[PDB]
Amino acid sequence: KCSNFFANHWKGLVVFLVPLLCLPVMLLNEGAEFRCMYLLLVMAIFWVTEALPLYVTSMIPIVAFPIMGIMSSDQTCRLYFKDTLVMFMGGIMVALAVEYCNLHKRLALRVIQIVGCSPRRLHFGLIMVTMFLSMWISNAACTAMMCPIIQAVLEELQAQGVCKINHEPEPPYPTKITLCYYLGIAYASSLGGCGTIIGTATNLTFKGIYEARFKNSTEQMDFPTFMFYSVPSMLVYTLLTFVFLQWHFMGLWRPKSKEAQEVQRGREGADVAKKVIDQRYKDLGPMSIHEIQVMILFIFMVVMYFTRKPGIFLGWADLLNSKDIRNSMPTIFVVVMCFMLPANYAFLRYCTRRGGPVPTGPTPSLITWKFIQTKVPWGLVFLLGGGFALAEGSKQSGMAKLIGNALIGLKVLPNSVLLLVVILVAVFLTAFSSNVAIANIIIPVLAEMSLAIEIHPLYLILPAGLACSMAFHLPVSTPPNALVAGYANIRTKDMAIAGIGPTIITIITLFVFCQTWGLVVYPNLNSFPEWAQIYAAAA
Amino acid sequence: KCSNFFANHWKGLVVFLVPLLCLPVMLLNEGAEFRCMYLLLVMAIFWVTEALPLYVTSMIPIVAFPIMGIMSSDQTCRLYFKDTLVMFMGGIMVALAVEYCNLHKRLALRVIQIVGCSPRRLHFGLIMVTMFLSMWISNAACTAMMCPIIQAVLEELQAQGVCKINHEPEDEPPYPTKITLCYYLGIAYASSLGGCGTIIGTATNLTFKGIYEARFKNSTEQMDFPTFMFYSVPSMLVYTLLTFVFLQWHFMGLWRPKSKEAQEVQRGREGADVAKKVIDQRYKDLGPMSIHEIQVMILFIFMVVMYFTRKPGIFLGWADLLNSKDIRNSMPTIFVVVMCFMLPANYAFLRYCTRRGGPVPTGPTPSLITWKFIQTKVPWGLVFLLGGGFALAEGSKQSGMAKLIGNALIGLKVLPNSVLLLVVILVAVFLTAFSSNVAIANIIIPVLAEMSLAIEIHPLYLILPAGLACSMAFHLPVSTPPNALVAGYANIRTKDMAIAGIGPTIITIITLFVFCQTWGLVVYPNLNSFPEWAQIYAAAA
Ligand SMILES: CCCCCCCCCCCCCCCCCCCC(=O)O[C@H](COC(=O)CCCCCCCCCCCCCC)COP(=O)(O)OCCN
Ligand SMILES: CCCCCCCCCCCCCCCCCCCC(=O)O[C@H](COC(=O)CCCCCCCCCCCCCC)COP(=O)(O)OCCN
Repeated sequence: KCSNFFANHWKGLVVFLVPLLCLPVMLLNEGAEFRCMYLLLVMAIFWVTEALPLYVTSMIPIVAFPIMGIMSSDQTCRLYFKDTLVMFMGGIMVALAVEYCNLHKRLALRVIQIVGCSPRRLHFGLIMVTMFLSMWISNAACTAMMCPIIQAVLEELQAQGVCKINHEPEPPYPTKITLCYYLGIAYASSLGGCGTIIGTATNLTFKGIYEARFKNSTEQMDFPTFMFYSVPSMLVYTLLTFVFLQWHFMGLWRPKSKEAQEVQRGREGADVAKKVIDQRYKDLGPMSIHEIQVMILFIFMVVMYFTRKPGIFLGWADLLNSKDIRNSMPTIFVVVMCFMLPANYAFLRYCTRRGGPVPTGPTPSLITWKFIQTKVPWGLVFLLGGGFALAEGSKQSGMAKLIGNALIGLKVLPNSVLLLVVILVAVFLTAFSSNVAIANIIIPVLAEMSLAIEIHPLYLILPAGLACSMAFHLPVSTPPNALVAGYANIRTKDMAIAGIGPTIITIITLFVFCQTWGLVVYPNLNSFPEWAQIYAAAA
Repeated sequence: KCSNFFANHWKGLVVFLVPLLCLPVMLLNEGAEFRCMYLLLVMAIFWVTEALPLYVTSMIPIVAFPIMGIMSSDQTCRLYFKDTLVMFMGGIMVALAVEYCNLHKRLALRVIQIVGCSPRRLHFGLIMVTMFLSMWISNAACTAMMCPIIQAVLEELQAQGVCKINHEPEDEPPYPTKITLCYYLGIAYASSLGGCGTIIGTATNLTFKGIYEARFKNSTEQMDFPTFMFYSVPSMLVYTLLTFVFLQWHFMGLWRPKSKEAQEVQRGREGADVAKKVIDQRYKDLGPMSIHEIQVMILFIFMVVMYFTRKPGIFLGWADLLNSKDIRNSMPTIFVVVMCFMLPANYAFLRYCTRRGGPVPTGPTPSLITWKFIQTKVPWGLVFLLGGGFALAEGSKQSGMAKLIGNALIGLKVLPNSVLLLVVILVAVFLTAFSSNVAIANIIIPVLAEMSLAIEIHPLYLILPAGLACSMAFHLPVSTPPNALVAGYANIRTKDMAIAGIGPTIITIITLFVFCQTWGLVVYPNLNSFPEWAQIYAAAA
C-alpha cells in the first residue's frame, strides 16, 4: 500500500517539497548572492532528478531574475538565442538537408563496400562510419540512421542459417553477436560526438560558458583549433573500444573459445551472403544532381569554417573588418541557398535545348519548410539559453566569489591528481543524468575554483567538458543507450558489464593526451597566464 | 519560350533577377543608408511576391548586416528573440492548454447559446467582443486568446452542415474557405482597430504621447486618459461597423441575393430553430466542469488580470512596487506556462491518506499539458519572422536610413492645410505596411512637430491623425503581429489578405480625415487657431 505511493508519485513530492525546504538559505542571509544560490540549488535538483521536463525547467530564470534584483526582463531574454546557438540551429538544419535526399546511406554503403566482407571487417566498417557521421549529426539521429542496415544483414544471415539472432527459449534474450554490433554502434555514436563543436550540444555549452566568462583569453576554442585538439584522441580510443568489444564477445585472442568458432563459421560461406545483401541494398540509383549540389554546399560551409581567421594568410573576416562576422554568416547562408536553388535543371529545354519532355510545373527546391518544422528539437533553445543565463546571473550576483573563496582548500593537491578526480567526478555524475545538465552544473564551479587556485582554467575545463559525454553503463545515461536497448531487448546487467571497457579506456586516454599533446596544441597550459592573474586580482 | 515557361517558373525568375535589377540603387550612391535601402527593397519584393517562404526571407538580415558593415553578428542575432517575442510565444502556449482541456468547446457552446446560432449575428458579436476586450490589452494577446474560440465555433457550425471549413484537395496545407477567411481576418482587423481606443490599448499611443509631451511642455492642451478616450471612441465605433459591413459583402453575399454564399447563409437562417435544440442538448451532453478545466481557467484569469494591472496609469500597479529592475509582461506568461506543468490534472493521489472510499490512482498523475503537444502545434517560424521585424527596425535606425526618410518629408510644406493632412495620413499608412508601428511613429512624429511649428498651425492638428494612422496595417503578414498570428494559425495566403485589406484602408482613411476636422473641434476648441505657447516656441526656434 503506502510503499508504492512513493513509487508512483515521488516526482510530485520532489516538486512540492524542495522549494520549501530550501527557504532557510534565502531567509537566514541577506545578500543577493544567497537568492541566486537558492535558485541554483532548486534548478540543479530539478535537472538531475528530471521532476520536470528539462526544457520547462530551463525557463525558470526568466521569471526568477527580474522578481529578484539580479537582472531586468529584457537582458534575460536576450541572453537566450545568442550567436553560437544560431550556428548550432543552422547546423541542425543543414544536417537535415543532407538526410533528405539520402546522402548518408550512399556514403555508408560505399565505405562498407570498400572495407572487407568478413564479420570483423564489417564491424570495423560500421564503427568507423558511425563515428565519422556522428561528427556532424546528433547522436540519436546517427544511431537511428545506422541500425536498419545491421538489422537487415542479421535478418538475412539468420534466414540462410549462418547464425542465430536470439537464444532459444519475456522477450527473447539476444545473442553475443547482436549485442556486439548494436553496442558498438551505440558506443561509436557517443565517441564520435566529441570530435567537433557541432557534433553534440555539450561542446557548445562548455565552449559558450568559457567564452562568456573570460572574454580577454588569448587561447581560443574556435572551430579549427578545437578539432585539432580533439581528433587524435577520438581516433585512439575509438580504435581501442573496437578491440575490447571483439575480445569480449567474439573471442579475438582465444582460438579454443566457442565465440571464435562462430566467427569462423561466419567467415566461410556468409561473406558472399552479406555482400549480396549490401550490393542489392545499394539500389539507390546513379548519383543525382540534387545530391551533388547538397554535397558541394556542405563542403563549402566547412571550408568557410577553416578560412575565417588562420594565421598563415589573412582570409576573410579580416578583409571584412568593419564588424565581427563570427561563423553565423556561412551557416545561414547555406540554409537560405538551399531554398533558392532548384533540383532538376530540366527547364533549360525551353531555352534552345532539345532534351526531352518539359516540366509540368514548378521545380522543387533542395528542401521544404515542413520537413524542417517537424524534425528539429526546438526545446534545445530553452535548454542551452537557460544554461547561459544561469551562468551569467551567477557571475553578476556575486555567488562566484563566494564559492571560489569557499573551495580554496584544495590547493594542497598536485595538479595531476586534481585532474584525475575532476574526470572521475564528471564521469560518475553523468552516469545518471543528461550530459547538458551536468555540464551546466559543473563548468562554472570549475571556472571559479580554477581562479581561486593558481591554475590555468582551460587545463581543467576542457578535459572535464569532454568527459561529460562518456556514458556507457545505464540506459538512462544517454539517449542512444535507450534506443539500442529498445531495439534489441538488451538487459541492463549486460550493458553495465560491457561498459567497463570504454570507461577505463577513455579515462586513461584523456588523462595521458591532455597532459602530453594538448601542450603541443596549447603551449601555455602549465603556467598561470597574465590575464588570469588580472581576473583573480579583480575577484 | 512558350507562355508556360512564365506560367510555371516565374518565381525562379524573380529570385534570380530582382537582386541584379535593384543593384544600381547601391552602385550609384555612396553611403551605408543606400545599402540598407537596397536590402529593404529586395526583401519587400520577396515578401509581396512570396517567391520564398516568409520564414526563410526573414533570415536574410543575419547574413546581410555583418557583410554590409551595418552592425555586428552578435548584435544582430540578439535583436531577434527580444522580450516581446517571448511574450508572444508564451501566449501561443497558454492558448494550446485551453485547447487541450476542451475548455474552448464549452465557451463556444455558451456563446452560441447566448447569441442564437446564425453566421452574421455571431460574426458581429465576436467582432464587437474582440474590439471591447482589446481596448485594454495588447493586440497580440487578444488574437492569441480568441483563435481557439473561433476554431470551435466554426467546428460547431460545420457539424450541422451549414458550411465547410476547408476546400477538398502534398505539403501545401488546405486552402481555407470564404467564411473561415471572414472570421479570422475579422478578429485580426478587430484587434488592430480596437487597439486605437485608449492610451493603454497599444504601445504606439504611449510612444507618440510621450514624444509630444517631451517636446512641448507648457502646453495648454492635454492628452490624459479621459480626454483621449473622449476624442477617439466615436471614430473607432465607425471604423468597426463599416469594416464589418465590407467583410460581409466581400466574403458572404450581403447586397447580392444571387450570390451562392448568400443562399448558404439563407438556408442556415431557416433551420436555426431546430439547431437551437441540438445545441442546448449538446451542451448538456458535456458534464460539469472538471478540476482540470477549473485550474486552467483560474490561471488564465490570473494572467489577464496581471496584464491589465501593470502600470495602468490610473493607479499604482505592481510594476512600481518592484522597481529594482524593469519587469515586463513576459514574467506572468512564463509563470503560467511553468505552473501548467507543475500542477496535477486530477487530485486522486490524496485518496491514499484519509480517503478510504476513493480508489488508488495506480499510475503517475498527468499534468495540465505535455511537452510533445507543444512541440507539434506551435508554429516556430514566427520566431524568425517577428525577430526579423525587430532587427530590421533597429538596423534602419543605426544605418541612417531613418533620418533620410524623415528628411524626405520636409518638402511637403508647400501644400495647403487640408491637402497636407491627407498626404500625411497617406504617407503614414504606406510606410507602416513594411515595418513595426513604433519605428514608424519614431521616424515621422518629430518631423511633423517641427514642420507644424514652422508652418504656423496647432501641432496636435497634424500629430493626432498621423499617430492614429500609424496603427492602420491590413495588407501583409509582416505589417503587424496579429496578421502574422492569424496567417500561422489558419493557413492564409498573402494574396487573399492583400486583396481583402483594401476595404479597411479606405474606410479608416476617409473616416479619420472627416472626424478629425469635425469632432476634434468640439473636443479641442482652439485646434483651428494657432495658440500663444506655440508662438513662444516658434519664436524660440
Ligand atoms: C519572501 C517570499 C518567499 C516566497 C517563497 C515561495 C516558495 C514557493 C515557490 C512556488 C512553489 C509552488 C509549488 C506549487 C505546485 C505544487 C505541485 C504539487 C504536485 C503534487 O501534488 O504531486 C503529487 C503528490 O503531492 C503530494 O503528495 C504533496 C501534497 C500536494 C497537495 C496539493 C499541492 C498543490 C495545492 C495548490 C497549490 C497552489 C499554489 C499557488 C502558488 C503527485 O503528482 P504526480 O507525481 O502524479 O504528477 C506531478 C506532475 N503532474
Ligand atoms: C559589390 C556588389 C555586390 C553585388 C552582389 C549581388 C548578389 C546577387 C546574387 C544573385 C544570385 C543568387 C540568388 C539566385 C540563385 C539562383 C536561383 C536560380 C533560380 C532558378 O533557376 O529558377 C528557375 C528559372 O531560372 C532562370 O530562368 C534563371 C536562369 C538560370 C539560373 C541558374 C542558376 C543556377 C546556376 C548558377 C548558380 C550561381 C550560384 C552563385 C552563388 C525556375 O525555378 P522554379 O521556379 O521552377 O523552382 C524554384 C524552386 N526554388
